[PDB]
Amino acid sequence: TRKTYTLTDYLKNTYRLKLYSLRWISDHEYLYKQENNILVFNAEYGNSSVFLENSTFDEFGHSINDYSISPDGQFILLEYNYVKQWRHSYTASYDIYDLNKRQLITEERIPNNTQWVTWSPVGHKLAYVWNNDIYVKIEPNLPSYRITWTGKEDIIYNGITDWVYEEEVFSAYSALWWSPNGTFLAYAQFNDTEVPLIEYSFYSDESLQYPKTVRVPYPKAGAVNPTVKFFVVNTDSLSSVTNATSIQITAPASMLIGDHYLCDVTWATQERISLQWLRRIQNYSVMDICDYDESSGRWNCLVARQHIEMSTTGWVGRFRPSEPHFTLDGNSFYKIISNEEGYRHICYFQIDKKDCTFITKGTWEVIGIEALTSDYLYYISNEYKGMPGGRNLYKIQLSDYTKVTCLSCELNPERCQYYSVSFSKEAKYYQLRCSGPGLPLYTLHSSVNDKGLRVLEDNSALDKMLQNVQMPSKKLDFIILNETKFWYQMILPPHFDKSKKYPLLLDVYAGPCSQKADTVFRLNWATYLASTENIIVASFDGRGSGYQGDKIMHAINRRLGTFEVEDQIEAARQFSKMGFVDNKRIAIWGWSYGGYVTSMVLGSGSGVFKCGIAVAPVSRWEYYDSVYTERYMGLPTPEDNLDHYRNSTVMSRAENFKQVEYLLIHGTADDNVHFQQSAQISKALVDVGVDFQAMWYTDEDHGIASSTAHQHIYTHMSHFIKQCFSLP
Amino acid sequence: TRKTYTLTDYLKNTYRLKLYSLRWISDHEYLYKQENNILVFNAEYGNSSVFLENSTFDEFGHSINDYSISPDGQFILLEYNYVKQWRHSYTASYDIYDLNKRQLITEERIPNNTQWVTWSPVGHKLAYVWNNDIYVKIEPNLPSYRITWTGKEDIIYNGITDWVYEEEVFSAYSALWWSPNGTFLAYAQFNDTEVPLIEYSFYSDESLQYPKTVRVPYPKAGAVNPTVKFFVVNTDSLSSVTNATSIQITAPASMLIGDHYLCDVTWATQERISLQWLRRIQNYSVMDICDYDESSGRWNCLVARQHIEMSTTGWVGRFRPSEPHFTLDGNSFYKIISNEEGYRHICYFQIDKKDCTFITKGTWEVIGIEALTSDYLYYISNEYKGMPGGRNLYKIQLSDYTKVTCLSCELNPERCQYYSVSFSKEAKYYQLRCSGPGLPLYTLHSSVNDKGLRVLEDNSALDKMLQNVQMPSKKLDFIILNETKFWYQMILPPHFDKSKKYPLLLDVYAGPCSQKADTVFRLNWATYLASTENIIVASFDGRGSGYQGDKIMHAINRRLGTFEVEDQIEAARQFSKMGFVDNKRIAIWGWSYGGYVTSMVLGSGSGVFKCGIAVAPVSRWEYYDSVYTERYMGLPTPEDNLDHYRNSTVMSRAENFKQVEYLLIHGTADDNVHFQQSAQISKALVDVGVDFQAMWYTDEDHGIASSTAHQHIYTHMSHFIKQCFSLP
Ligand SMILES: CN(C)C(=O)[C@@H]([C@H]1CC[C@H](c2cccc3ncnn32)CC1)[C@H](N)C(=O)N1CC[C@H](F)C1
Ligand SMILES: CN(C)C(=O)[C@@H]([C@H]1CC[C@H](c2cccc3ncnn32)CC1)[C@H](N)C(=O)N1CC[C@H](F)C1
Ligand SMILES: *[C@@H]1O[C@H](CO)[C@@H](O[C@@H]2O[C@H](CO)[C@@H](O)[C@H](O)[C@H]2NC(C)=O)[C@H](O)[C@H]1NC(C)=O
Ligand SMILES: *[C@@H]1O[C@H](CO)[C@@H](O[C@@H]2O[C@H](CO)[C@@H](O)[C@H](O)[C@H]2NC(C)=O)[C@H](O)[C@H]1NC(C)=O
Ligand SMILES: *[C@@H]1O[C@H](CO)[C@@H](O[C@@H]2O[C@H](CO)[C@@H](O)[C@H](O)[C@H]2NC(C)=O)[C@H](O)[C@H]1NC(C)=O
Ligand SMILES: *[C@@H]1O[C@H](CO)[C@@H](O[C@@H]2O[C@H](CO)[C@@H](O)[C@H](O)[C@H]2NC(C)=O)[C@H](O)[C@H]1NC(C)=O
Ligand SMILES: *[C@@H]1O[C@H](CO)[C@@H](O[C@@H]2O[C@H](CO)[C@@H](O)[C@H](O)[C@H]2NC(C)=O)[C@H](O)[C@H]1NC(C)=O
Ligand SMILES: *[C@@H]1O[C@H](CO)[C@@H](O[C@H]2O[C@H](CO)[C@@H](O)[C@H](O)[C@H]2NC(C)=O)[C@H](O)[C@H]1NC(C)=O
Ligand SMILES: *[C@@H]1O[C@H](CO)[C@@H](O[C@H]2O[C@H](CO)[C@@H](O)[C@H](O)[C@H]2NC(C)=O)[C@H](O)[C@H]1NC(C)=O
Ligand SMILES: *[C@H]1O[C@H](CO)[C@@H](O[C@@H]2O[C@H](CO)[C@@H](O)[C@H](O)[C@H]2NC(C)=O)[C@H](O)[C@H]1NC(C)=O
Ligand SMILES: *[C@H]1O[C@H](CO)[C@@H](O[C@@H]2O[C@H](CO)[C@@H](O)[C@H](O)[C@H]2NC(C)=O)[C@H](O)[C@H]1NC(C)=O
Ligand SMILES: *[C@@H]1O[C@H](CO)[C@@H](O)[C@H](O)[C@H]1NC(C)=O
Ligand SMILES: *[C@@H]1O[C@H](CO)[C@@H](O)[C@H](O)[C@H]1NC(C)=O
Ligand SMILES: *[C@@H]1O[C@H](CO)[C@@H](O)[C@H](O)[C@H]1NC(C)=O
Ligand SMILES: *[C@@H]1O[C@H](CO)[C@@H](O)[C@H](O)[C@H]1NC(C)=O
Ligand SMILES: *[C@@H]1O[C@H](CO)[C@@H](O)[C@H](O)[C@H]1NC(C)=O
Ligand SMILES: *[C@@H]1O[C@H](CO)[C@@H](O)[C@H](O)[C@H]1NC(C)=O
Ligand code: NA
Repeated sequence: TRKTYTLTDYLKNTYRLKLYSLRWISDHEYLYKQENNILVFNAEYGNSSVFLENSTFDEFGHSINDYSISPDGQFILLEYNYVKQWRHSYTASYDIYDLNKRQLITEERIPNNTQWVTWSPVGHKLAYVWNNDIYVKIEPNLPSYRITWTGKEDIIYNGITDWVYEEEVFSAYSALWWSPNGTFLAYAQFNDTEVPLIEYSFYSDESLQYPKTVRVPYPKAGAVNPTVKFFVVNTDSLSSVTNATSIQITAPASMLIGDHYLCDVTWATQERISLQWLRRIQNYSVMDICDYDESSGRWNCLVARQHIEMSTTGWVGRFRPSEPHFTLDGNSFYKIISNEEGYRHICYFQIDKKDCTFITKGTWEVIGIEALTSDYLYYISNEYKGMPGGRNLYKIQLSDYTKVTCLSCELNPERCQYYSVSFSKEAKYYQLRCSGPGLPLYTLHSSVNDKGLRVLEDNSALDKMLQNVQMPSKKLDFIILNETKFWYQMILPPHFDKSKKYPLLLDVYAGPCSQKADTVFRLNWATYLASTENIIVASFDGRGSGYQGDKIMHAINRRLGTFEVEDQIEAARQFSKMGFVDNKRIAIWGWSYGGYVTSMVLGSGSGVFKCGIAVAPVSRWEYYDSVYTERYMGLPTPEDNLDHYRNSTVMSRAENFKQVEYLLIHGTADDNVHFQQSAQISKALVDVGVDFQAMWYTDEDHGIASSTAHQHIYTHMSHFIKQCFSLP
Repeated sequence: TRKTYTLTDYLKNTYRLKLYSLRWISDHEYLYKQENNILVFNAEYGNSSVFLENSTFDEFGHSINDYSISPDGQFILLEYNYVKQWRHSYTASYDIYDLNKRQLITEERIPNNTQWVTWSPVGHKLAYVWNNDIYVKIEPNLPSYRITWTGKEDIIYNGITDWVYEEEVFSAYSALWWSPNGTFLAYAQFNDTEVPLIEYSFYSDESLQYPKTVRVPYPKAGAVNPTVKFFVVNTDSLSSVTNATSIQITAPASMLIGDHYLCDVTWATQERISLQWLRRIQNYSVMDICDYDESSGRWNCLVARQHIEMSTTGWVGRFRPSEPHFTLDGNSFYKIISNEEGYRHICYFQIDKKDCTFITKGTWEVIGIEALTSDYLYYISNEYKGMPGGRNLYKIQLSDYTKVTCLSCELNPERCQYYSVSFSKEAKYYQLRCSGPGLPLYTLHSSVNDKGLRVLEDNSALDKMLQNVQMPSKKLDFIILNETKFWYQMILPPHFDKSKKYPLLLDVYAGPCSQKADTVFRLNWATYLASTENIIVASFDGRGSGYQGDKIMHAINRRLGTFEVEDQIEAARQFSKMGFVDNKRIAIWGWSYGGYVTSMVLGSGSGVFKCGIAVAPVSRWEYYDSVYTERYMGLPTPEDNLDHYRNSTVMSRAENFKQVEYLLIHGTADDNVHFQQSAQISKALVDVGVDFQAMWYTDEDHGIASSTAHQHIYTHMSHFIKQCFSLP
């Protein structure tokens, strides 16, 4: 009898998914790491050579965390002493290796504790942030030019984001943008002077006698936000003037009237930069397009080139206003915008005309624009077979919009329905990344004729191994409610028999624009639960979910904690009605927004669920950050949406928890969803006399991803579920 | 057939013990609160009169927390707006009611947020502390004199103790000492300027958007300690035009050489005061005896009247050097000190003589000196029947030490073997409080011929109720380990049948000088476990325990976490050999020091225990405070006792928890044994891959005593124990 996929298999990663991560260095070559040495491949023929022998730095004295070759291939940036900070930020030491003369640079070295470093887009200039100020090096071995002098720990951030801009606005730590050929360096400056601090203890190693108090400028809903300023400096003048002037580009008067955010920066040409602002009440965005005035050294943004977006049935964009993709001459651009029917499609704009032209349409959505050439625009969408959970690459002829070719749909329709892509520098070649429903498949293609060049990685090794395992199957389908279809997926135990009653675990997330029913292949906790414990693990995308139009996505606008919670309960009822579910054993679990929904469901009094597990849950929206929360909830004030803020807390449903088995889990150093959120849930339960299970994870954050903690939480949750389902 | 003592009975206090808390106001009368009314009783005949009507303050407008009548009976201090701080500290608002003119005082009232207040010992002067400074009021309606002006929150403490002196040294917030007739007011001043701060989050009500960070000057082992100065001020010569002058009494030179503490202050006469200082290495104490010099208005402490105490086998005193008990003329005093055999007995000192004479002796110990007259010294000891866990009142004839009379031993030997006493002002009368093995019994007696005047409270009402309940019994016995007897107690289930095998729960504390095997009657969690769940709850006093001599108590000197832990395993090992114990179901639990020992035991790899519960445990001695920790462990430096500090942590034994079920509980706002201690335990268990159960209690301190948390924890622990013992 074949063995099953066990918890240890999952926690020990015995069945490794292979991938093929390459880095395009030009329009025909990419770097690939093999046997620890860096190889360089010729896309056209597939041949290669050793770019950097794995022995080059065997005596460097440190373990290199990552590397980075300058655009002109003359230098390599070595990163070490990596110290993670938030989701994207981290600190590290850096050294530069001169590839030509094959030597390490020992003078004018990048400072220790550098917060961020980036090569210019061309050549080998370097811009970095250290002690919250920006510095530029024209040559790797020469002295740096100081660009800002205002940097101040936890107060003024130049070139880097503060906590909330990192996590919610830019999804990146850097706040600097080189112009195309590297002449100009644009950057933002954040001022968190009056932003309140979240404070929590960090215990560290046992040797630390007194716990440390971590203090981070973090604006909770309705609190004082950081303010921001934008500047551009001409780096080509640095070696000619003692102190190059950073020219500020101010936000439009429509933004200065109140609190606002800088939500996008995209260079259009060597002398044209576009930037976008968003009002704190995120239903109005303004994009400015600014040209360099070579006679005044200033930047001017013609109001005739200003573009505005306004919210209709909800907020603006999926998670932020959409980014612009400029044609080469910088005189027009494309943005994904929801059309009159509520579906997000590509709209083509002339920089000085306010009305754009939709070039795609249909009851489906464009996921992203991937590349743009003089003749074609390439994008990913879920048009194929009307499956919102599928993803394919398409190419549209710019001179004839009726000519749309799907590049990935038919390659291997049964094995591949979820694609991501990576084009070479000028889109001459592209690597396709198939992630499901079958095993991941990586292929390389020629753009000139859209012909497959060769398979890069097919996971044949893993496929061989999995043949000796009773793997679970995955079903993706929909149910119709109120004449609209909602998708769901089920991870089904091996040899699934529909005449039997299986216990069911509802795996939920359900945040705004979320998607938990898709065609991606995953090896995770649910795999073990289905394969070894014979538990059906399901997920449902109800109101509030994404990629299916505004009608569904905006249903929870200003109403978090309502429909997305109820649809999850209704989903469970619908699943039991399918007849292969044991009504006495229906559980529910989620992490993050999933923890919030799980708790709301467990405290709803529905009686449908026997037990549930919430990991790092939000419990009351006033505890979460301003940018994310206010986008969907507005402000927590009586003149706006306070009533719903107070009506959507987990705490107010404490008494109903007497009807279920609850397990609450949270990392104590969670900088994102503060441990505070679960501390208030537990106290509310204690106050009404409800018994429950709990687990805190010392010094773990929102990912509870350290090796030991990861294994410990899934082991702990496994016992809770098996116990709840009376499983040996 | 009748009901058992249930968990709800314990949690809802269904069965309550009646008390008789009286307040002696002279040598002939005492105050007693009845029907919310304050009555005055004549000890001789038992007749009384109403002293204060319960309705007198029906329109006071504030809920009165407590009251304090001035010594002369003329005034009553009304305490309200009570806000708890640490174990003894709290702030409150006060009002003074004139009992002669039956009127509330409205002029010059005590400020709000007063930290401590106290009447002079005679008459009606007042001394209080506010904003860390001392104030004196000669009359309740007159303006107060400012005594100190250096008071500074968390830095300078005048008249009140800082965290460590409150908890570990004086067991009181107050640091003011009135002379016998109220003329002088002595006080200590603490300086915490360089004491590190423990920091932890306080979440508060749900409405608080950002958690608050509590910061408390708290010296952990080896850290910088607060410094102290001592002053005496004449309150009969205060001026409303000039600032009060405080006379300092510097510590002796042998103390000023290094870090030290003030550990006792005791007035001997109207013009003689004694002080005792202890070196930071708590093995050397120096008592000074100072006289007021009318000529220079200074206080002189003759070196000839200096008394030194040194420790050979361990530290000095049980928890601190013993207090002196001066005769009427203040020329000699009595103090409990360990004799040459290591047994604590009463020693008679001459103020200008180095050697003291022991007046009691034997293989037992004097627990405390209770009253002194020219003819007799009254004290409590565990001499009767050689039972270290029993307590009786004795009097010894000062003119003939061979004449010792037990005053409580034979009153009711079956019901009463544990007494406490309260003497009237000049020891003319005494109230005996019997607390076990039977129901509490309170009686009044006259000293002249030791007549038993009357029964004040006999709990006959509770006795009648308990007759309808299947109550457990208590067996107190001993086992012999290496020629030494060690005592234990077992709470046995109703109808105990020695032919059956019962599961056993070892209830442990085991800290230095602890005693968990005694004759006290208690209604607690163990009562329910034995009565309703038929679980035997045992406690054992092994090496390190108190009241049995230094040989036993000092066995763990400089070695906490060794013998006291080993002896608990040995006792369980023995209990498990008895015919009535189920060796497959032996558990262990403890709180505080008890949590540390339980964790050390569960991590010992002994295999004797199936499961255990640790509530707010200490996990590594460097996390606990200096005064308590260094007393038993010395300093955590390589030259002193660092290796043992490092070998005695719970964390180093994590791997051994693989074969036991462990439940770890801790309040997040524990200012005493910081949540840090458990946070480090949980991390070590996660690091070795050991699963366990946990529960944190939001905003609860070391007592986890709020009504809801109390009920929640015992409910959660009860489910854990039953589950471990397979009890329905
Ligand atoms: C799902 N996920 C990772 C998130 O929602 C987090 C981010 C992710 C990037 C988004 C985001 C921001 C800007 C561009 C962009 N393009 C795609 N996403 N995206 C903005 C939301 C969120 N901050 C969070 O941690 N919680 C935690 C509890 C509450 F549920 C929200
Ligand atoms: C039992 N108990 C309440 C204590 O031991 C606490 C105090 C009580 C007064 C004592 C004390 C001090 C001065 C005189 C005196 N006379 C009698 N006791 N006593 C000194 C010890 C201790 N600070 C503590 O909380 N922990 C917590 C974990 C570690 F176990 C010690
Ligand atoms: C991949 O192989 C090709 C062809 O073999 C290599 O092309 C070289 O190109 C240079 C520049 O035009 C010529 O001077 C050489 O003669 C070519 N070499 C050969 C063998 O034909 C190319 O360098 C290889 N690329 C890698 C990364 O190995
Ligand atoms: C960051 O913002 C703060 C405002 O919150 C600025 O601080 C003010 O600066 C002015 C001018 O120096 C002072 O008069 C105010 O008293 C300051 N207010 C506060 C609250 O500090 C600060 O200058 C800004 N810093 C930068 C670099 O822009
Ligand atoms: C480079 O120019 C900037 C911009 O003026 C200088 O920054 C100013 O410095 C002065 C004095 O230190 C401050 O009063 C101003 O508020 C600063 N303005 C800004 C925008 O920071 C900076 O000091 C100059 N650096 C050098 C070396 O001269
Ligand atoms: C990058 O683009 C910049 C901006 O267009 C170029 O700089 C200009 O170059 C022209 C000469 O063709 C000068 O007359 C202008 O004064 C320059 N403008 C500025 C702001 O410096 C620059 O030459 C380009 N760099 C490269 C390597 O092509
Ligand atoms: C409390 O005791 C003090 C000190 O013995 C008494 O004050 C002394 O009284 C005598 C006699 O009147 C004077 O000669 C001294 O000068 C006083 N000494 C001081 C320091 O004041 C005081 O009278 C007593 N108070 C009561 C109520 O008995
Ligand atoms: C207890 O009883 C005595 C009477 O035996 C009370 O009376 C004594 O004190 C009274 C006021 O203090 C006087 O009015 C009596 O004359 C006096 N009698 C004697 C014989 O001394 C006494 O007050 C009572 N005490 C209480 C608290 O009620
Ligand atoms: C309280 O103690 C501090 C020291 O812990 C006293 O200040 C001293 O220490 C300072 C360093 O913190 C030195 O810089 C000072 O010179 C030294 N003396 C003074 C007067 O500050 C402080 O005075 C003490 N306060 C009181 C009221 O005694
Ligand atoms: C301490 O605070 C209390 C409450 O503020 C003060 O008591 C009175 O409070 C009322 C309102 O509740 C005010 O109108 C009065 O002015 C306050 N004083 C009096 C005498 O009524 C109290 O005054 C404060 N303590 C002191 C010493 O002033
Ligand atoms: C009081 O206890 C201390 C600490 O144990 C003793 O001081 C020294 O302790 C070290 C161990 O840390 C020993 O090696 C020394 O022999 C001790 N003496 C000295 C002078 O350092 C101290 O001796 C004890 N005092 C008494 C009277 O027993
Ligand atoms: C590169 O280093 C690896 C060690 O990670 C070694 O196994 C391999 O043989 C080296 N590459 C070559 C081509 O030898
Ligand atoms: C970084 O710090 C290390 C350790 O202090 C030091 O030896 C090294 O020279 C530093 N590097 C730079 C570039 O300053
Ligand atoms: C802008 O947002 C506010 C608050 O959400 C709303 O009242 C207003 O109607 C919105 N305007 C538009 C054009 O959507
Ligand atoms: C005082 O109040 C209590 C209840 O608070 C009441 O029962 C009692 O009768 C009152 N005292 C008197 C003397 O009536
Ligand atoms: C008393 O001392 C304080 C603080 O030193 C001072 O401010 C005040 O003026 C003094 N009053 C007199 C009468 O000296
Ligand atoms: C005596 O018993 C103790 C425990 O009570 C043990 O540690 C010791 O080794 C035994 N022998 C001696 C000589 O103390
Ligand atoms: Na009697």
